[PDB]
Amino acid sequence: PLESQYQVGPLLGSGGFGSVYSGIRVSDNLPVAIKHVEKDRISDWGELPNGTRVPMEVVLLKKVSSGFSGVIRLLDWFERPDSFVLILERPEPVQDLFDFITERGALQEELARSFFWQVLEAVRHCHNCGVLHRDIKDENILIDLNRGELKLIDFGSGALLKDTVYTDFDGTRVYSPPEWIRYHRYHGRSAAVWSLGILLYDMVCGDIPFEHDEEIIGGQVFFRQRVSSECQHLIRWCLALRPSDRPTFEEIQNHPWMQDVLLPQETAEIHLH
Repeated sequence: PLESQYQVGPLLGSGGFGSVYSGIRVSDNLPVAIKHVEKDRISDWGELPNGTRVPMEVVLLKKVSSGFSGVIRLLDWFERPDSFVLILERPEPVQDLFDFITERGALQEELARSFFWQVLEAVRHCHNCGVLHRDIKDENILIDLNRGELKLIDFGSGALLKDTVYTDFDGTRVYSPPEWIRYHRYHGRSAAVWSLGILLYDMVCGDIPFEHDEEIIGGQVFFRQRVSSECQHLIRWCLALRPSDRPTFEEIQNHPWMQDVLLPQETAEIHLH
């Protein structure tokens, strides 16, 4: 019985993803987020062990929601006549990374390193679970301000991970790679690495590097802030024009800029508390 298990609080936001409300699980007072998705707005459908027909978003969340990780966990879901309702983890207190960068500007490299490392671990977890997020960006990352933990949200543009070409894309354009702009084709891993270079630039410069198609395919990155030579190197490597010139996750995590990461608790004590 959905409406009696959850006290519905205020609207947290709405858009392409649906409508998300703050909530409290009535039994144990667990903070949750209650996401409503209209059936007309779901193009991508899948099914579970049961062979019951659900939004792809529910398939992907279940695949990643087992064990602890830097992914928002799906706690429950419900079908209504015109909608699905998803019950998600809600960190408290929380700020999305987009708002955090708006308020604080360009992040110190030590904080960007801690955040970028956690996003890499979260994206490895997705890939290891057979899930491609396809919309990695500051707006889809929550900061747990007391634990210093990042959580990935919004799998509504995601797909099962495959080794063959993708010819569909409904993620954020300006985090989309040049091969999509030019050819309407991409491979999952190398396109994820592009979106990670956009995100790292966003953290160390305070905004995304490209606005127009011509900048995305142009192959020049201009630094608007003071950024270390090792950080510029990693970013320009992630943003290689040719997908096969981009680093693997292993090569990113072994990059000299990535060494000596803070633990989440240290990150919260030094930068967040």
